[PDB]
Amino acid sequence: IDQYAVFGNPINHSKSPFIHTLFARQTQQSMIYTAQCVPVDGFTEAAKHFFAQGGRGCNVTVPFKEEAYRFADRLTERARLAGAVNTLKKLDDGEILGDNTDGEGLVQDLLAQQVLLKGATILLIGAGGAARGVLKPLLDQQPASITVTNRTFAKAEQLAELVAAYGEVKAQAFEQLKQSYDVIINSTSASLDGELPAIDPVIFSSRSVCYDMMYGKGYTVFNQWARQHGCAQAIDGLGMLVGQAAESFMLWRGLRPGTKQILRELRKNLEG
Amino acid sequence: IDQYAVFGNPSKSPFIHTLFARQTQQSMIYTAQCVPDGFTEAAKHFFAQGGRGCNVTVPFKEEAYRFADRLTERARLAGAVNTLKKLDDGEILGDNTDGEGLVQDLLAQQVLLKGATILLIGAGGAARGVLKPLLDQQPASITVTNRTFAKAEQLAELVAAYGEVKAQAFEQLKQSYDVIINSTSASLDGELPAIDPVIFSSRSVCYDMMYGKGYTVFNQWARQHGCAQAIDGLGMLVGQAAESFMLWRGLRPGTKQILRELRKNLEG
Ligand SMILES: NC(=O)C1=CN([C@@H]2O[C@H](COP(=O)(O)OP(=O)(O)OC[C@H]3O[C@@H](n4cnc5c(N)ncnc54)[C@H](OP(=O)(O)O)[C@@H]3O)[C@@H](O)[C@H]2O)C=CC1
Repeated sequence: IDQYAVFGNPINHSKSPFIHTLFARQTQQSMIYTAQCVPVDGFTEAAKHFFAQGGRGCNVTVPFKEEAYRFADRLTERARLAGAVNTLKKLDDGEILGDNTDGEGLVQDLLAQQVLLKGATILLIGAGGAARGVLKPLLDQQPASITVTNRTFAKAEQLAELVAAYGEVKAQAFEQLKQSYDVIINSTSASLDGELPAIDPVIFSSRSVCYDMMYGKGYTVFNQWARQHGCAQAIDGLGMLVGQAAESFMLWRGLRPGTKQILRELRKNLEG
Repeated sequence: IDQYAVFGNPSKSPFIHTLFARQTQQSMIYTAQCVPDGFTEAAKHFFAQGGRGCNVTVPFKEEAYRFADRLTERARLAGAVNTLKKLDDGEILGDNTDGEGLVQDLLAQQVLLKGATILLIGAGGAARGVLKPLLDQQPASITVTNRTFAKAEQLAELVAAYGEVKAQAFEQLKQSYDVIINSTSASLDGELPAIDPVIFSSRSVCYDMMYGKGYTVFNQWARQHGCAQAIDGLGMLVGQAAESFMLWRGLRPGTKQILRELRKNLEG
């Protein structure tokens, strides 16, 4: 029985165990997955011992994604550009492969919502770690372009440079934005009372698809705002979560499981 | 879904309980939580959010003992708690399953404890936690020995009323026993307790709370004097886990399957 787990601190709000337990039951795999809380500076050592007792792979959440990045012998290209790792896997030869499934998780979620990125104009709001981790996979879907935006133009351009070798990626400050986009993806954080960054509503259109990485009961404040100006379809990041997990499950084992059932289940509990 | 966990500073419990979960088709999740502040705080919060029970690793077993609203006979005697359970009335029950795990492992290995002569090497927390359960099996006698005699004598007088129990220093041990149980740490430092191997006989059953790949240091030593059967503590670990699982779910899970899986992980 292969062992898998999720290392982080804290782990109280981790859906991974619940998620991967259901995938294993749907695809009947001889595996176990558990949540292991680890001391702020004990990930490296905690990780070493894990692969010793028969650990085949594991997810890494805050705040060990960067430390895991260094811990991995070889990193996938998507992980290299991401600068962080959320999925480790001990290969057959012995070494440990680092990877990041954020991007693909987003892409597979979009496809599930019947959103095609082929030849589309994409607007990525924000340029932090979340935004960084989704670029490459978005580009691979071959869109017309991807525009990265932040309040400060500086941080937006740097990010666009890093992935310039995979597609058409532009950068612009929020005050510059003056056109609509086919698909808007928000990676920024909003306050608990619903205050969003100062972005001109020109970005939205009647045919625009809006995807917000945040999720919760009903619609997110960002999606509600998109709908006030025309948004044709609003989606939250709950699918992305189930997606990225699904991608890790595929990586270790070799079969992508059905999220439909799981995503639905996670949402009922979320709405409860 | 019912939430369970294990609190500790550094475990196999999550793996172990998750398998019991599968086997018994129990809708529950078992996680490994960090211990900041203190256990008491983490614990209050844990049950305050819906947790139904948890395991406690060293050195929080004594603090878990105080955290419990009501203790079980075996927990009170052991002086420590490795298992906490929230009852239907909101009260938190504290119990200690280490001794029952040892006993069941021994019985599973076809070892007769009733009317047997036993030598318990050590007088720390591990020894104290297994005395009551051993005494309930009605052995002819239990000899508590420890490097520092005083502590062995104090432990023997503490449970004198529950059965035939006497203490002796290592130097005094000059006779063989039916069952020899090693509860000391000596092995961690790669050392053996200063005891004359005469204690081992060809009929002797040696049980070491320690476990690992191959035979333990203490058991290799027992084998150097023709013991009848040398056993490690892996069965104790799986056994204490199972008792806690029964305490929380009302059903008892199978230990063979799990014990064999863990054994495979140890052997490379
Ligand atoms: N395998 C593993 O990784 C794990 C194993 N365990 C088990 O749990 C138990 C926890 O120990 P616990 O009893 O609570 O610890 P304590 O410190 O409370 O007691 C240890 C006892 O062992 C005796 N002892 C220790 N070292 C020596 C030595 N070199 N020579 C002779 N006697 C010695 C001590 O005698 P004195 O009173 O004279 O000092 C003491 O009575 C251990 O026995 C261990 O087997 C626990 C966690 C991990």
